Amino acid sequence: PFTIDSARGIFPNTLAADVVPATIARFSQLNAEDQLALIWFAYLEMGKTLTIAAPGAASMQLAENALKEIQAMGPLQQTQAMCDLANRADTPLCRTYASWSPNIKLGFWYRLGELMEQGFVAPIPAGYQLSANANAVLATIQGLESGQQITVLRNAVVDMGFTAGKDGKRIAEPVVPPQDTASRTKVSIEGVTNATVLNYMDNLNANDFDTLIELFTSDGALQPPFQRPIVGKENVLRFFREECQNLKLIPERGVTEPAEDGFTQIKVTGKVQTPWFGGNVGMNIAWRFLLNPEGKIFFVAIDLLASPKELLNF
Ligand SMILES: CC1=C(/C=C/C(C)=C/C=C/C(C)=C/C=C/C=C(C)/C=C/C=C(C)/C=C/C2=C(C)C(=O)CCC2(C)C)C(C)(C)CCC1=O
Ligand SMILES: [Cl-]
Repeated sequence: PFTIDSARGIFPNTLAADVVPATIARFSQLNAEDQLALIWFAYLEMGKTLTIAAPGAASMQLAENALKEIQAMGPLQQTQAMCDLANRADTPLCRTYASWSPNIKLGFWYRLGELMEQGFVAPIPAGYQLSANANAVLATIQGLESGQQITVLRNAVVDMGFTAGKDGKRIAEPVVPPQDTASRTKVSIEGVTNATVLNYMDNLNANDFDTLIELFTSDGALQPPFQRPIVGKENVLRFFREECQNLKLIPERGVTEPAEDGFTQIKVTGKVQTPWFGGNVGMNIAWRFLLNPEGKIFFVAIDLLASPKELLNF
């Protein structure tokens, strides 16, 4: 209950899917062309059983100029531009890309994948063979659960580009209006009646970020899977608005324990759906909350779990 960074250690039995950042680190070592080929390969194979939702209209508008610029290039330049993004080279295109929210980056690559499939953007060279390190990276990816697979792909996408500066422009999709109160569903969690946890889940499912933020302490933090804590209400609200629209949280069961100094620690396990895949991918998730004596959230971590065997009382 003292520091955010120490609270990271609550529920240390929870086995997170650290194969995800492991695999991203291996991927990040590869030659840029192999990075692009490997994701092409993974995207094509995954597409046989899983369809990516179309990017939103607003997103596509925001990425349109950059997409047009690539589409107007000769094939060798197209391939160079894509390599620049993978290498995190400092170029205008890479700086534009870095300014984008994850969804806009994903929609940019969704479009390029379609154009590559159609032959209008320089495809991976015909009969391309991956490097020794890259073939093994792809094999690991293809052995993972779908929820882990899509997280590897998102993390690879988000990592591309070049950030120069701390307070650079941030572009994101417009904020959706919260769901009308009448049509809202309420979660049920075995074992857990805690109103802060239930209101967390229900407000996020309603895209009601202004209500959700009011659950947190001023200094409180939210730790997304495999990322550092996001600290304080302004930064956490920013993250909700830019990155947390249209999720579906399906918490199943939890456990509630005392912590030092009148705090309460609560662990919930369940599933989450991203609007990119809807009901076709259910990620196995734990939430770990540390609530102060008044019930506000000092810390919440969201973990992608190593296997369904990590869900409580499988
Ligand atoms: C790149 C590339 C390509 C294309 C690639 C493409 C098109 C790839 C597309 C990949 C896509 C669309 C991946 C989407 C992933 C979404 C995830 C993991 C969301 C998780 C959300 C979670 C867990 C949120 C949970 C949450 C909960 C519960 C909270 O309680 C609090 C909020 C929080 C957010 C933490 C080509 C094919 C063109 C080849 C070349 C190439 O490189
Ligand atoms: Cl998402």
